[PDB]
Amino acid sequence: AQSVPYGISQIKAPALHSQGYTGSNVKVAVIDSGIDSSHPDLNVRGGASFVPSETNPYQDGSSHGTHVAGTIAALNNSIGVLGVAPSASLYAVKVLDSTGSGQYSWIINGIEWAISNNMDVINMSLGGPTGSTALKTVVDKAVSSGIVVAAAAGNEGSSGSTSTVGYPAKYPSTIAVGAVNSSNQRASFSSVGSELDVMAPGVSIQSTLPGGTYGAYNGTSMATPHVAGAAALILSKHPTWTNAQVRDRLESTATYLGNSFYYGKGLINVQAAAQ
Ligand SMILES: [Ca+2]
Ligand SMILES: [Ca+2]
Repeated sequence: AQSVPYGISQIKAPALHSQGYTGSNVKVAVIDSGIDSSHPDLNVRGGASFVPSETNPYQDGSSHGTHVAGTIAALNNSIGVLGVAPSASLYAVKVLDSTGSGQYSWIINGIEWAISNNMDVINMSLGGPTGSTALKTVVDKAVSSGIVVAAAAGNEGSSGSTSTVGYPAKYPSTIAVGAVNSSNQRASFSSVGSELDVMAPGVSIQSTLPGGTYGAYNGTSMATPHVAGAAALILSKHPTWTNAQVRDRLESTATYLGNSFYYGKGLINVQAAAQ
């Protein structure tokens, strides 16, 4: 039996599926710890590793690259879960090792690979309190080149009036994604700040795990792939739209949930975004 995780429904992805749009031909780079390319509920088209200690992008010792991949594009079939964009072309761009850690140089090499391989969408469920000019440059380059880049806002909660949004989410060029629960309340851990753009389900998100299993995780790192996946859905329905159009629709049609410091434009609604 296949389950549809609550988050997939919450963002209204099934509406697109019902229209015959599932992310076909859209190239999504999962810039993370790799993807277990053998998972029965995943199909991985290509990729590359930039982690010195881990040469194979199709093995995932962290679990998170595989989990993120499943939220984006877990296959529509009789098993497991269902991705926001179940027909999307997944690429495993390994820049984090099995500890979920990576150097900015590795991450940068991964973004460079995504650009030179003409990805349509980048998912970066990764963040730190700081970044670097070289990181900003390549991120901005990916976006100016035409790629939709979604990045996790961070799990640093609130701190009075100061931003707790991490990088690369902090860069204006990326879509910074915060986490709500199934009630549309911001999760207590969700980072806040003027850099916040949209929200997506990020509490107990069920997805694929290496080895052919499934499990749930909390975090903005799990909210982000809903937005990456939504971008792919939108592109499959509207192949001629630029990344700027895609982002504008996602933000402009979001469901208002509260003050933007905490919720950005609110919850993505891919049905409205792709209308
Ligand atoms: Ca499935
Ligand atoms: Ca941003």
